[PDB]
Amino acid sequence: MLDNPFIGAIGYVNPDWATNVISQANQTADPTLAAQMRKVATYSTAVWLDRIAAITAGRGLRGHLDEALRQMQQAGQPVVITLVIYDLPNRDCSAAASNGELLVAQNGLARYKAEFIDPIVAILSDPRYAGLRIVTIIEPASLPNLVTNLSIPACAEAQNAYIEGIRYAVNRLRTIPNVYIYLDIAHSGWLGWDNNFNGAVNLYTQVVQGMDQGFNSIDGFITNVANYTPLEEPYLPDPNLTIAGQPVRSASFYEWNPYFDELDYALALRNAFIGRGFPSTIGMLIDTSRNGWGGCSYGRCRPTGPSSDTSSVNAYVDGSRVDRRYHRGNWCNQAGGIGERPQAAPRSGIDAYVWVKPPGESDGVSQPGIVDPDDPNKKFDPMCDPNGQSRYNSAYPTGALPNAPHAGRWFPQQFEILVRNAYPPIQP
Ligand SMILES: OC[C@H]1O[C@@H](O[C@H]2[C@H](O)[C@@H](O)[C@H](O[C@H]3[C@H](O)[C@@H](O)[C@H](O[C@H]4[C@H](O)[C@@H](O)[C@H](O[C@H]5[C@H](O)[C@@H](O)[C@H](O[C@H]6[C@H](O)[C@@H](O)[C@H](O[C@H]7[C@H](O)[C@@H](O)[C@H](O)O[C@@H]7CO)O[C@@H]6CO)O[C@@H]5CO)O[C@@H]4CO)O[C@@H]3CO)O[C@@H]2CO)[C@H](O)[C@@H](O)[C@@H]1O
Ligand SMILES: [Mg+2]
Ligand SMILES: [Mg+2]
Repeated sequence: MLDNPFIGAIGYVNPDWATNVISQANQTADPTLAAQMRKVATYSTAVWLDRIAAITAGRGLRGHLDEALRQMQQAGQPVVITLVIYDLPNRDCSAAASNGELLVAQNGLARYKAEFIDPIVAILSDPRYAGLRIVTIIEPASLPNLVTNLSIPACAEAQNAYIEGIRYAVNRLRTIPNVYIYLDIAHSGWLGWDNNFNGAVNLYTQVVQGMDQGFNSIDGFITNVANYTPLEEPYLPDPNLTIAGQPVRSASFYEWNPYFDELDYALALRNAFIGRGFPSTIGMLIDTSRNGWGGCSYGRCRPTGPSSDTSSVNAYVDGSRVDRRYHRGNWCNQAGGIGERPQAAPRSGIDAYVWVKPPGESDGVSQPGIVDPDDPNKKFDPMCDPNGQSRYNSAYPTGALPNAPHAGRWFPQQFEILVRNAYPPIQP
């Protein structure tokens, strides 16, 4: 095992994702924007194993690991390909747009180990792929739900399936010696608050303390998967800066959460886990696929500096935050923009920026009454209603875009926004 699988290697370029990118660029009138989409098609996105069919459907997990070898020989350097292990029973328990095919009360935990994990680790140990670095991101939006959403019965039912299921997946993956294991730990707009933060460091510690190799079973964590939270709020650098006689962490957008951006958040988690037993070799990944926040949307443009308005912390922070979402929990089909491009070791503690959620794939269907044949449990969630209000705080619009298909399907109108709003902007 290396300490950074992303150093000294190039990123796998999933051709099935780029097919959707290029075939839309072929359909895009504007010549400048179409050139940008062709450039976006060259970057490294992750490969989501989101159902048991995904192991075999199309080129399959095999064909991706095979295609990765084609790109390793072709380039001379090694290739790091990013797989997302995403099919726990009772999946996405606190929402409805990504409910999985396995569920606990239908012998789901047993099906998870037997039909999904086992065949994956089988393919992953074929010695033909020992020359790749295989990063495996373990079940986004799983353990975080057990910290803030156990009052919800769907998660409460699934705690053991999550722990036993995540432990089983990581134990059987540590045997493959070129797979690097990253546990998802959500984002700062979820676990930033003090008791949410502290509750996650306590839950995650025992989850891995019970793994086969203990604190050595994982290589780090990943944050901001499939979300829009920025790398850095540059014009709100200090959450304790007193404006109008109040610290600006008290603004209604943050509600006393001290972690405004994912860089402050991820590094805080890394120091916390280190001081509780984890080796200093752990590193955090940050999904930067849709957190650039360039362009203009939601009635605002990207700030070029702190706002002249010192009247309130609310007027100050709202005018200084790169994140323009009406409410920080607005997680669905947001009109953001592509963020930092995938790059290795951008700063101490961060292993690499990655694109885990592929730009262009939807977060959820935007109207009720539609069934996806391939994901029969994905449903309409009010957070994606383009005319609705957030179900976490009713006072704010969801901000979700309309005409969105079920989560995972290609969203051509959000992709155009994500490209136009990219920061750093797409250079053709
Ligand atoms: O085959 C087709 C193709 O399939 C492809 O793959 C797809 C795959 O199929 C998809 O399913 C997959 O999807 C992802 C979506 O893209 C994500 O958007 C989505 O994840 C959501 C999840 O649904 C949602 O439940 C979750 O919610 C969080 C939210 O992020 C967070 O902001 C919020 O925070 C709360 C917090 O919890 C509270 O504690 C908090 O409290 C404070 C309070 O406000 C304050 O008043 C008080 O003072 O203090 C309190 C603190 O104590 O409030 C906050 C509210 O702001 O909490 C929510 C949970 O409750 O968010 C996630 C996203 O972050 O779901 C999935 C997984 O992420 O994507 C893949 C790829 O696209 C294949 O690729 C392709 O090949 C196929 O063709
Ligand atoms: Mg490391
Ligand atoms: Mg900061």
